[PDB]
Amino acid sequence: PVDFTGYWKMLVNENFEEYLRALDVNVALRKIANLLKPDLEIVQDGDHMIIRTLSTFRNYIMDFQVGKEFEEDLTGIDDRKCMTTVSWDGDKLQCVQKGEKEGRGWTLWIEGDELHLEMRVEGVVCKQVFKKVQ
Ligand SMILES: CC1=C(/C=C/C(C)=C/C=C/C(C)=C\CO)C(C)(C)CCC1
Ligand code: NA
Repeated sequence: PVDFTGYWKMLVNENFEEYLRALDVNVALRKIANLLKPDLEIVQDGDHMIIRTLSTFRNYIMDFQVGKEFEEDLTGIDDRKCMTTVSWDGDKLQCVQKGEKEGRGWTLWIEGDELHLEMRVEGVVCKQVFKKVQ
């Protein structure tokens, strides 16, 4: 497939407020969150991945095996638990987060030297794009 390993800096963040609102994140947390420009630090070995969303407020750590369902604790975000599976879809990663909210998930992929992340919940789409510092 592809190796996502890298320290990726955020260039684009569209519709993040609407995504967090769909997760019932409170006004307070949303206001601060929208100002953050979280980086993604990814380390990967084959089907094992650690994806760290890094900000000056809180970090969120995902540590999983592609293809293998796990209990995802979304502490710090909406503090929900999901039954989550990240799967290969050709060269993209597709994440389905089963739980309270319908259609909750995300898609991660590389186009050239850009890392694209699309986050989804209840028909709301947030678009993020990242690049490494060369
Ligand atoms: C709201 C909120 C945050 C949301 C982080 C999210 C939503 C990360 C999603 C990552 C995905 C979907 C794939 C790679 O792990 C963080 C915790 C930065 C700071 C506290 C506020
Ligand atoms: Na908006």
